[PDB]
Amino acid sequence: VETISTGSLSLDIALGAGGLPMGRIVEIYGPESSGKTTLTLQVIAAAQREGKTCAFIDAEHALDPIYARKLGVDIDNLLCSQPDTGEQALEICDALARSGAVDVIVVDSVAALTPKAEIEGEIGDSHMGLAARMMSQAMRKLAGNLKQSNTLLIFINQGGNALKFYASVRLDIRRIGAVKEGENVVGSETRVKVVKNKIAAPFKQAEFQILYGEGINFYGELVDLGVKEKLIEKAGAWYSYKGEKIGQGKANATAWLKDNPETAKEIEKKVRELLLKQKALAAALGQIEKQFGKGSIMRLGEDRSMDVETISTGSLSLDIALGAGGLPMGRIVEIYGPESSGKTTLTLQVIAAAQREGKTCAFIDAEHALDPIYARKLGVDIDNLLCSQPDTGEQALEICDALARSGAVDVIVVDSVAALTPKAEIEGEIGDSHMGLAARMMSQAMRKLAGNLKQSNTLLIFINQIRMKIGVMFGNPETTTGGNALKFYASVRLDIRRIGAVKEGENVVGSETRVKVVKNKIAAPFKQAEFQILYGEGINFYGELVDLGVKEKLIEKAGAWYSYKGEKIGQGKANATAWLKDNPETAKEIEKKVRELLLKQKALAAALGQIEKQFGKGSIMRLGEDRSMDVETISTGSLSLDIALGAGGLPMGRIVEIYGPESSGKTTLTLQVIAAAQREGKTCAFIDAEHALDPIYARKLGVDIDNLLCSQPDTGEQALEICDALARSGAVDVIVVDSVAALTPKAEIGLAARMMSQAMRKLAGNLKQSNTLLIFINQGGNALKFYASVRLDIRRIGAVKEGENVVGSETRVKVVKNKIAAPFKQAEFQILYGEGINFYGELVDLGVKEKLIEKAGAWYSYKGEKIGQGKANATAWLKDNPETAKEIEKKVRELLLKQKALAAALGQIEKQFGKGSIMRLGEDRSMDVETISTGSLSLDIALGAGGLPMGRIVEIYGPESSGKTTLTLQVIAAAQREGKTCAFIDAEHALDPIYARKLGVDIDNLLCSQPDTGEQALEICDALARSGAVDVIVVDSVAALTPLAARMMSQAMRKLAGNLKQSNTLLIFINQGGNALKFYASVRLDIRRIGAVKEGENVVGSETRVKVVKNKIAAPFKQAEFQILYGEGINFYGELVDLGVKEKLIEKAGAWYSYKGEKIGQGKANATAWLKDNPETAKEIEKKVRELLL
Ligand SMILES: Nc1ncnc2c1ncn2[C@@H]1O[C@@H](COP(=O)(O)OP(=O)(O)NP(=O)(O)O)[C@@H](O)[C@H]1O
Ligand SMILES: Nc1ncnc2c1ncn2[C@@H]1O[C@@H](COP(=O)(O)OP(=O)(O)NP(=O)(O)O)[C@@H](O)[C@H]1O
Ligand SMILES: Nc1ncnc2c1ncn2[C@@H]1O[C@@H](COP(=O)(O)OP(=O)(O)NP(=O)(O)O)[C@@H](O)[C@H]1O
Ligand SMILES: Nc1ncnc2c1ncn2[C@@H]1O[C@@H](COP(=O)(O)OP(=O)(O)NP(=O)(O)O)[C@@H](O)[C@H]1O
Ligand SMILES: [Mg+2]
Ligand SMILES: [Mg+2]
Ligand SMILES: [Mg+2]
Ligand SMILES: [Mg+2]
Repeated sequence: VETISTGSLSLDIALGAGGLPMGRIVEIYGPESSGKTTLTLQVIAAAQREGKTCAFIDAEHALDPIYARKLGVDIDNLLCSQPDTGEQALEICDALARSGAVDVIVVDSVAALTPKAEIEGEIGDSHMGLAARMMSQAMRKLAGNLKQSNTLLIFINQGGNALKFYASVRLDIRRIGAVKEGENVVGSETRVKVVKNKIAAPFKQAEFQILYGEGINFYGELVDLGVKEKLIEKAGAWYSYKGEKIGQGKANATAWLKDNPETAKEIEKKVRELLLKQKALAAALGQIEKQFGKGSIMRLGEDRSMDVETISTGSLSLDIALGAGGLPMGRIVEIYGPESSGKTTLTLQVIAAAQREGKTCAFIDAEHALDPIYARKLGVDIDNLLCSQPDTGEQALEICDALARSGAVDVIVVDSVAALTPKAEIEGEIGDSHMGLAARMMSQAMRKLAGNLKQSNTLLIFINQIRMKIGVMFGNPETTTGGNALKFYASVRLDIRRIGAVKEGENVVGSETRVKVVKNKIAAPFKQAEFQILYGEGINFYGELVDLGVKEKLIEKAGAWYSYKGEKIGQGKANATAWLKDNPETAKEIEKKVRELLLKQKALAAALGQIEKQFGKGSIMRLGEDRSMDVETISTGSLSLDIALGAGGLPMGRIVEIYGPESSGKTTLTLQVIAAAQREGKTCAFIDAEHALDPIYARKLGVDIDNLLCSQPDTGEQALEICDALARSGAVDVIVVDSVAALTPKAEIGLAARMMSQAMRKLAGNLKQSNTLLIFINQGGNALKFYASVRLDIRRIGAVKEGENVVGSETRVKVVKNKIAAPFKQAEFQILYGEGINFYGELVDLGVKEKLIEKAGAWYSYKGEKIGQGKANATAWLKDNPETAKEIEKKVRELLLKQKALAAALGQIEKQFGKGSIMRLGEDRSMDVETISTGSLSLDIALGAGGLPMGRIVEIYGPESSGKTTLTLQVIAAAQREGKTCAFIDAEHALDPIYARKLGVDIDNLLCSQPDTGEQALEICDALARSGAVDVIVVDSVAALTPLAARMMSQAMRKLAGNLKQSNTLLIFINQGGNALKFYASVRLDIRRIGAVKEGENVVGSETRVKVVKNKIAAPFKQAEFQILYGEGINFYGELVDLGVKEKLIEKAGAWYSYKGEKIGQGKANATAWLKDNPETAKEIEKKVRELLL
């Protein structure tokens, strides 16, 4: 029968037929990127140059028109099938088989022929085996509709045992080499095996080459074939054709048969024999059209764009490649693209053009992104934009359903696929927690949206991304790494990328983008559009505009010059661009010229409140709305934050996430609300996983530290669970959690962001019935993103200088999630070291924009009265008379806005978990434990307990040469001082025994180790924990215990935890590291050297501050200062003097120190070494302070 040339010579040869059998089914299978599609596009070429009109059944949405062109396909005369489903696909190809004169059909690809079933939800029992049965189905029916037409059908594969037997021929293409030009990639040595042949002989294989951007090289193989078949003679290097010399090497031998057409064709043949009407279409087309919905197959080179309604993308060159001149009103559009590609700009740009034509639009936001200010420069009327911030994946998808059945919502924008994270994930509900399974949630409420949008003319847009990734792999792009469904139910599909970026000299102010239209059931698919996107300006309207008035000779390219009807307009695209900018109409007409040359509040105001009734109160609104749901508010501290919050403070009994980088301000603000609350009565709780909190700073910020509740939990879980019952009290009005990331679970004591998901939903409710406001802090797990009622974005931007001195951080808070009022509004303000949020600073600014204070360029006036010059000097004038302040304070507010349950539920928590893991911070109440003296005095006072808790864990940390070691050795000393024997695990290979002696240890009774490995050390002290009364152990230092330098720890950390509470044995770790321990301590210390003690000229000291950071023994966050004398040790008398001062026993007369009216010392210095010389009257003060703080 009839045969079509493969494009390769030897493929034809191994086929036995000199081509691929017409009227049969032919399968080409093999690893991806092996030349599958090239070989394909090659037969479409060889047949295309013989009339034989061809069909391309496309589900890959791949195909490079350009690469095709150079392979040699009459693109303008090719039929492609952009099917709606795998079924429909496997029927359109059938329908063409029947229609006589449609010659060869190509399906791309078997794998992407995803069943109508999958496109929805559901299931089978030959399943994913559902395709192998959609195959088995309309296959017989095709098998015979081909021997009818001589119609050749070619299937491309990599899943369906039916196709196997109905194929008359099968090919095993694989990339097995590569071809070089000395120093380059350019080649791909390919190997094709004939597996199935009922046309001649099977099992024969044939080899050839593929060139990047040129295709199969049969001339290449021709030479080689002429070699073995006598016709061509090889004289070593110079190749021959019987006397007539042809070239040098294989490089020129091939390069010659290119210049000589006729002589080649001759040899071609001589080898072959030595081995081996137009309305049957056009009528039968409109047929498949009417039969399956209008436009779902076509020739590619067509001026036919149906006149369905068009909305401008913002880019001319996009509208152009769309075909229709805008996006299809009443359809689904997926714009996918690599993160930070430009997608959303283009997205906001459609919102732009539609809003400028009277229409009103929807924004379904699961990203919490959207820069209002940028949108406003972009062209979007933010005030009228309908914004939705859904509680969840499905819930989001269902809010569209009903914005479709409105009709006067014109365009819906969904941000974005990947971020529409479903219920099951939000709860943590396992089995397919396996996130990327609930893509079936897409397939679900998808089907229905199709209709609801079409009979509204509501245009909907989806945004996606793609996977290559866990984090970083090197596998390959699978179209749309959201869900399988959308891939078909989209009427049009966009691939925005980024390739260039552009410059204003050396600045980077641009981004060169490329949008590919890959799925197009409006017109010409696979058309593309390059243009520019400018930071803070938008799409380069004029940019592309020029480029078009090039090709449609309206603006004349005179090399580097740009002319408009004789008169010169710009040199270099640069100025041309920006010329049109200043003569708008001349452009907007040239616009129109290329567009000629290539192309009630009745129903709304009602269907709005319809969703608020059905889907939780206020789950959508115009962004410009004044309407705040009236629920009670706690002031953030920053007026401008309150304001942009919408409600005037944080929502009561709802969850709030404040996040940001480290050192942003997130805590200052956090502490500020705890303040503002405490000064209204309402009492607060602080759950601490961070052990951060500066008491002194809080005190100066305005926090009643004494009456604040602190909880230093052992496990994240436990932490949360504490909030649980702190919610069921109604007497904790504000809980603060520092911080999400640090709430590391028991399991870890990576994956368990699940813990966050857990007791989340239960805690959500308990707060509305308590007004218990809970605030989280992040830098976390997916659940919070949603259950939060308000999400805050603090970042630090600038700095504040007093003359020339860094005394402040200029901050910016952005309300990115707001289900209490208007979202996306922002507020900027000052934070000052040691004073906090700058009330007055923003107050001035407010009164300027609310016209109470008058800006005379640089001068600041308050009605007649001139109150300052330069923001600063004015700021600090309201600080000078709070009279006028408190008046303007309010006038701006006006222009923009028992102890039964407590004193009981407290101890309940102590009983439920651990005794003493919550308390008031200003508490005498210490507990009973054996306490070793730390060596200090004020330390053992700041501990509250008398010293370190026997048989718990204690971590001391801080910078190198801080005094870490010394401190410990001072403890070992004052254990030695009462029998308690000691071992000192000296991993560091530190310690100068000599020095040690000088500090006061019994050198000979401190039996100690110099371990080789981290482990040895661990299991050494492990065995000393069990070893009865060996009474305290110091590990110096966690440092040389990088061998999972915490997975190793978390091991024996569990073990030493319960071997100590047994032996009373106490363990002190030192650090500079390795998590777990952080929690497994009952006390933590922050040492730091901050001074130095001189004796005129000698560095003989180190002034030292130790903060009690973690204290599950008594009151935490207390601090103590003292002198450490090099080669003597801590200063008994040093800190003693000081204590006796603050306890009215020794009296400070400026520089003079007094005792019973008696002069004892001038300058702390001499005062000290006085008490050294009067032990009697010293020891006597010792006690009387010990009586007053122990
Ligand atoms: N735009 C292009 N520029 C240069 N070379 C290309 C281009 N497109 C394809 N190629 C070449 O062809 C590729 C082979 O695979 P191809 O012919 O596209 O079949 P395929 O395996 O079906 N592709 P896919 O199904 O997407 O994995 C590469 O090895 C390149 O050599
Ligand atoms: N404030 C801004 N100033 C300058 N350019 C901006 C600003 N905001 C956004 N852009 C532009 O928008 C970016 C393109 O990405 P965008 O349009 O946000 O799509 P996106 O990929 O959805 N972002 P994301 O979803 O966060 O990964 C940048 O390349 C900028 O061109
Ligand atoms: N002891 C202090 N002295 C001076 N300034 C301080 C002190 N403690 C905090 N600050 C200020 O607060 C910081 C801002 O970050 P902060 O309010 O601590 O939130 P944070 O990011 O949660 N801290 P962290 O959890 O350690 O990353 C700095 O910018 C300082 O302006
Ligand atoms: N041989 C010595 N004689 C006297 N004083 C010393 C001697 N060695 C160190 N010092 C001082 O006293 C030390 C106390 O610091 P130290 O207790 O070693 O802290 P550290 O953090 O454990 N050091 P490192 O282990 O290197 O991180 C430092 O302050 C030194 O300045
Ligand atoms: Mg392809
Ligand atoms: Mg966005
Ligand atoms: Mg803090
Ligand atoms: Mg040391």
